[PDB]
Amino acid sequence: MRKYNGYLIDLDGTMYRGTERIDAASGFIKELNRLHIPYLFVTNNSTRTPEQVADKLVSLDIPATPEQIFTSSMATANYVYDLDQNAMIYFIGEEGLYKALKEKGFSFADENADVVIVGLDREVTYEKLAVACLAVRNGAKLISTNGDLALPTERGFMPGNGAFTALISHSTQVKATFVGKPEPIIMEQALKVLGTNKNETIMVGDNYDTDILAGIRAGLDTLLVHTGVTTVEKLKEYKQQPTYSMKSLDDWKFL
Amino acid sequence: MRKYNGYLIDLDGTMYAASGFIKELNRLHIPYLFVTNNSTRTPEQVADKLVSLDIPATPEQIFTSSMATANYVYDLDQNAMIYFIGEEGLYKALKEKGFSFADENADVVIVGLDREVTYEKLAVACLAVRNGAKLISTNGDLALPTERGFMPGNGAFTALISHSTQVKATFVGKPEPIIMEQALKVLGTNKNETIMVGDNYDTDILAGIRAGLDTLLVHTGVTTVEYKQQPTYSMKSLDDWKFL
Repeated sequence: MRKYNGYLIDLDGTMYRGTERIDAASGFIKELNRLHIPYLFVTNNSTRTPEQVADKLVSLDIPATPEQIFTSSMATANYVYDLDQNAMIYFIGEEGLYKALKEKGFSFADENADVVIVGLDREVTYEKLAVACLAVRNGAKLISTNGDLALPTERGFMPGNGAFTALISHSTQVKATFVGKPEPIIMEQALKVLGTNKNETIMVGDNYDTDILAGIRAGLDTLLVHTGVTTVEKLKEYKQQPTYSMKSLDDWKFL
Repeated sequence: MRKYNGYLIDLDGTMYAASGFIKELNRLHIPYLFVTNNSTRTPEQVADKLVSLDIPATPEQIFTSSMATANYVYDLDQNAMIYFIGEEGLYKALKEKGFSFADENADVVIVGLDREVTYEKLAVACLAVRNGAKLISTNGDLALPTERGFMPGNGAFTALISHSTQVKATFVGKPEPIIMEQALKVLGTNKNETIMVGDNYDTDILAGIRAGLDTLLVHTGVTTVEYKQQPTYSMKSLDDWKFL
């Protein structure tokens, strides 16, 4: 008789920035656990495995198993698998994306691939990018895990997944299908794993333009936390708003 | 009293009737200069390839996007510390022009084709641009026709950097007038008596149009018989040119 019986919890934005937010997240998640409400954590990150992320969350007293971590790379592998499990895959990416594809038992190919998946590869080369262009020109579907153009690091803003997709898309004149937030495909793929009904599931996060917009577009109700007067006013001027805006996870009642 | 007393000539699918046309330019004593968006080869290498095809060319008759880019950057700042992505042709053009090189702290980032480019080389470019470096690209060609098919060209890599940093590049090569204005100076003829000859509307013809030069499109390369402004002349073969 709860309105919401499944929760999709964003891992990105500024959700866990600082001790107060970490503690609020710990409390919130522990309560979902006590109430036996199913949840999944959702992220665009492609530099950490589900095991690594779960291990980090548990270290922060936030209950999570690797099976509760759902990445855009997993979403992309799963989305492609359900459309064609016999597609030959060429991908650009790192271990998280390779693991996600391994899990689906794909065959892999280079210039004659059926599907080209572009993820972040911090060891990409001209040849890796060329093979993607040649396979697209041979008719492969072009799929991108994420659309980020730059990535914040300790050195500064480094090239992101989206910048490599743009290279391939410009060179081949073929548009990519993007999976990760703020696109909705990652959220439908998360709902598959969570198992709850769209109208009984809520996405919780604290970034609108990248993260919560994905839930809105996917048809899910959304809770945007860490809001303030100016941000609530700003969203009122946009086409779409979160279902609920609050200051803190501590304010949420389990409706 | 010829209408055209100087010729700018493409190599990106126009020279490789070409031998006959060039020879006639020599027999008629008419000055010419080959203008190429190639950023990887030296003029000696390009001239040798022409000579091997029985097309009269000296290295001094080759004007590449690397040469033009080095000249352009020298005009911006003779003492610029340069980070570049590229191969032999671009490196040699920049070194001959007297530049020193740098990485993240560079004053100017130049993007030329590098068929062994890596993430790190791209990242250094983005970091320097975000530090305030001017972003310059040798040429905007998005693909590169090869035996394997259409490989990514320099414009595709420039787009990557421009998208990541949110900074628009200044492009030197065709269809930009920068390479053309320099070529016109190297050739030493008046713009009113100079014609640009090429195969690709989107590079050669538009470069001529934007530079204020008459143009001859010969349908031996990219653009077929089948745009908002026509070339001054269009023909199937250089054999049809009447040396106006």
